[PDB]
Amino acid sequence: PFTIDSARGIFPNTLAADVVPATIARFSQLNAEDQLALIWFAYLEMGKTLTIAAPGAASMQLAENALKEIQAMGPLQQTQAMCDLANRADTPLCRTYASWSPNIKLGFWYRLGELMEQGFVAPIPAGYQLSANANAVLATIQGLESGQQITVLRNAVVDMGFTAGKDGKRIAEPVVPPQDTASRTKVSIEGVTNATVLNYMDNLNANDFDTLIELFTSDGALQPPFQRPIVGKENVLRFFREECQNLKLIPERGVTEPAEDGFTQIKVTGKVQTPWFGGNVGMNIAWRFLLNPEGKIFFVAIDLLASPKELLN
Ligand SMILES: CC1=C(/C=C/C(C)=C/C=C/C(C)=C/C=C/C=C(C)/C=C/C=C(C)/C=C/C2=C(C)C(=O)CCC2(C)C)C(C)(C)CCC1=O
Repeated sequence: PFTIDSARGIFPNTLAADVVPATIARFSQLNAEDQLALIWFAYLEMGKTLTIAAPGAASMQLAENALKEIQAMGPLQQTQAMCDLANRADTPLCRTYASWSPNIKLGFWYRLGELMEQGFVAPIPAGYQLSANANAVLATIQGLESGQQITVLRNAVVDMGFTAGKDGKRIAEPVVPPQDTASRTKVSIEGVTNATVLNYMDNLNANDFDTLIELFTSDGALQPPFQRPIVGKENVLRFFREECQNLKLIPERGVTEPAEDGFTQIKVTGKVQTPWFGGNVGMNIAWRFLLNPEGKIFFVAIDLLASPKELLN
């Protein structure tokens, strides 16, 4: 019989970029000031080649009050507020931050980065030198492909703050209207004509989450890169609406195999673009589907791949 935990094992020879969670683990060991300085350095150097897209208007409005609070602080208090976030200390600011969706957290830091560059928010101390462990962490990051680099940064950002309780309030950007069916493009996948997989891709590309979720079984799950499975339609739909808007999925090739009891397992490789970087960063991605006899999604995993040589053939 199939369980979510066991389905995690399909296509086991897929080599995921586990250097990413490895690096985040090392990063999380560092002193808070080194964490902030390390990301500042990474951000400035990346900025020479890649431009981050501007945060959406709604996002900025939601982070506005927190941002102004920090801006009104004296420089030492500003540095303390940022250290609190990095240390995951329990403060009202850290609790507010923890209630934000990833995009709102990212836009928050986007704006603080501008202000630090402009000198209106306490910057990293001049001539600051990273610790021994911190220097090696940054070196690892700069050795990564851009897709892995931005994933490390995002995970660092999402990890900050303080979560008290599970059913604490959740704040996310408004859900965008699905793309009008007329202007929708359709993907083509070498080797794969499976309607569920193609509909999965096309609806996500159209931000049509209501149609997308109907592809799943009631107890079905979605496993984002380096995260635990998100289980059930309620939780998966929430994830779509809060975190999966305006993606571009560009699947390339796949393979289709039988599984136990009339199930089918399908692996697809290709690229994904995040709206934070548009076409300037193409992440190498595998999708691993487990479909039931009716073609419903019992499980789909999304893996960030170790390197372009992990793409099928
Ligand atoms: C923090 C910080 C700073 C600021 C730093 C800043 C501003 C950093 C900002 C960094 C940014 C903007 C990072 C964004 C990354 C986005 C990624 C990895 C998205 C991937 C999505 C994927 C793979 C989607 C996959 C998907 C597909 C395909 C599905 O099929 C299902 C959906 C799913 C979602 C799973 C300063 C510079 C000020 C220094 C101080 C300091 O600490």
